[PDB]
Amino acid sequence: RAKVAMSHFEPHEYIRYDLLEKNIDIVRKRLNRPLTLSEKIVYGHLDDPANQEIERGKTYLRLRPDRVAMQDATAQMAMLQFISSGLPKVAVPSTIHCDHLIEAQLGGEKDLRRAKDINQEVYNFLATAGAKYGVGFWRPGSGIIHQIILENYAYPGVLLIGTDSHTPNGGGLGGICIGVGGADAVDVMAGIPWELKCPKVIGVKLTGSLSGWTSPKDVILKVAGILTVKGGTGAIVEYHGPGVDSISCTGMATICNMGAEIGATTSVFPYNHRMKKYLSKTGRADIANLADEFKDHLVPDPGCHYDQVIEINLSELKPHINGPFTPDLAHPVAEVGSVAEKEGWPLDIRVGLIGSCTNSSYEDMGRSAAVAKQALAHGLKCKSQFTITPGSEQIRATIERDGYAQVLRDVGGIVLANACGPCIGQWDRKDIKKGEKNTIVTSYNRNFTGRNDANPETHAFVTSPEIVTALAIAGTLKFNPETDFLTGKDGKKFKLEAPDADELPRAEFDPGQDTYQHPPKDSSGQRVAVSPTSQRLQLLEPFDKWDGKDLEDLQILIKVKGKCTTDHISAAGPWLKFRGHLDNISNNLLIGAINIENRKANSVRNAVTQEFGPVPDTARYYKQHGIRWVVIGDENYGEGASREHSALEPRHLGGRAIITKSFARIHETNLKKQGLLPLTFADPADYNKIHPVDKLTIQGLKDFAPGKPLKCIIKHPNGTQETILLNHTFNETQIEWFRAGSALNRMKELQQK
Ligand code: SF4
Ligand SMILES: [O]
Repeated sequence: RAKVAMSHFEPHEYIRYDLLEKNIDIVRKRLNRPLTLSEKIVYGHLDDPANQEIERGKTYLRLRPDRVAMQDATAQMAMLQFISSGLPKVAVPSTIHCDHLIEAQLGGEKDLRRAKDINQEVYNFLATAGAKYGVGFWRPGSGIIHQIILENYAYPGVLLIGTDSHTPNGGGLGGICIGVGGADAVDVMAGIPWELKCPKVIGVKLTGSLSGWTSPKDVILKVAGILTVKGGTGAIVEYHGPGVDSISCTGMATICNMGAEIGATTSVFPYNHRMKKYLSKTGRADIANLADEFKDHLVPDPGCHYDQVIEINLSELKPHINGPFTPDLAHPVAEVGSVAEKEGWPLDIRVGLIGSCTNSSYEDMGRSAAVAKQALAHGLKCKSQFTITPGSEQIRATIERDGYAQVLRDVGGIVLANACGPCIGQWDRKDIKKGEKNTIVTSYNRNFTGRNDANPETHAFVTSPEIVTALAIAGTLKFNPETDFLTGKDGKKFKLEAPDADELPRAEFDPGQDTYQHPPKDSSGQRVAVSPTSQRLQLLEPFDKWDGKDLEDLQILIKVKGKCTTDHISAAGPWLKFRGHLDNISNNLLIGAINIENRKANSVRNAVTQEFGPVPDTARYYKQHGIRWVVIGDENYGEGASREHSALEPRHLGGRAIITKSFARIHETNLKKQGLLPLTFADPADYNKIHPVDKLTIQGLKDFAPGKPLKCIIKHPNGTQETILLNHTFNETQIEWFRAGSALNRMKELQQK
């Protein structure tokens, strides 16, 4: 038995490939078929491999993740619910990463120093909560959670859960990394089996090879166009084929990462020599050697069946740019000029933003600087404003030394801190007035409405960072780097050649500024105090328990039309300063959702006063008057970010049930965790039989059972009524979260009482 540590920070915690193999063998003895790669790693992590019922797309798997990671905008509510379980330390290796509260304003350390003084209370809280419960802490400036995870923590066959959507990024290193809400991470840190609905598996076969301007990003921008934002729901995306071996480890992380934008449970690549070179370049040669020895369990079984198969010829794939308000509106960079002209999107690119998490590696920085260096050899600088986020302090230190940062700086770039920044709206913008219509190209992944700067006329197009650079040098959406014009002030030769770059540093990486903090061995006398008067941090008052009765005469707060992401339910940006305080953050509840009645964001009819106004105020009026309510939603309600606040905030403001045509995975788990009832129309046309005025009775809660539909009476103002049926995906574990008022109350009644 090998004793290879999980990371450089937990030398006493070994990789368990013998347990994985042990459990894969038990499960294929029961299933008697080839297993996909994701099936190998997921079923190899089952708590009961001998007795787990296993069926893709319908069974709930009780899993034992190897580690947990949180970022600081979702770590706050996850550790208040861990505090509340009153466990003295966490059960598996866990980390907090301080990357979401650093606002981009001046660049680099002006901004970082600013964020340390502005978010001192929260960073203190998380640092002393981590020292006490045994959670590793990555300080402000360390880097974006996924980038530190890929560098330090992801390895082949790991099962990692993270309180973030883009945790799937770690699949570029052959692990299964799945985003969850804080209350799931609390389960695994507390020692509870993590339950996951058995994924269906999409195979993406890659043939050929990536060439010239076409980069990793374009493979997932293509797949997202192909499959749409809803197409990966309840499935893990598995890349296979001849062309996989043409992709660097960090470009495999890029493809796995944006898979979140099709709603996939996660995405993964098979262990290969590009993962082995990346493990060795990051000081984890021993993990690559161990994985080689278990490679059979870290690739798919020959002949495994994918439920859906898509083919992408890498060699004929050419550059993409997606948007403007959904990540699945895919355009080749060549036709994006002509189609923006046609559709009424600005061709002027105000700001080009490279980096942030999907695309912030040393290869992304080398390819961006290779474009920028050419512009510079012709005495050119950017016509658009340009920002660069390094993915981690290691990448910042290594590209500084290898000179990429000075080239990016010299074409007019501002290197921002190693933090999300612009990506979740931690950006103090300035170049446009409020409501100005503008374009911005970014190498991020999401381009939801007003996500970046809190302005809706902002058309955000996502693409590769080398395309963001060249298009920032050009200033317009009608420049296609592959064919077109350059001048310089020398007057000469027009064309930007294909940005060649170094995959990894040819010397060793430079680590930089010292950013990690170990939990002390004996943490006796770590008080983690939360001020009772703090406006940033507040303890969670347990939600009420279910009174045993049905839900009669529910008022509709809002019937939502169309696309309703977690950014519509609970916006980020200025709202991240309250992510530790549920009553203050509940003031953004569904302010961005579109009301079907008037098609306005944030004005719904108050049913008592008949005055239209803000959705949070109306919810608070109903709660204070004892009027219970529901949201009626359309398709894939709760798409996007994993923030469990989307679920905590309707519960806190008096909500009882959300009834939709369908839900995104993670938000539906969170609504069940907080004691709400996520329900779906058995017939989605029934959405049209429910009008804003109608009162709803959900009946037969007293017989709430797995697989049994609930009925709903739609009581029309005029005395007619009609009964429809509502489906749910609750199992008995989850029904007992409902009955107890939340999964936290259910844990608390199990701890004696
Ligand atoms: S998507 Fe943006 S806010 Fe979410 S983790 Fe990545 S960089 Fe940070
Ligand atoms: O994210």
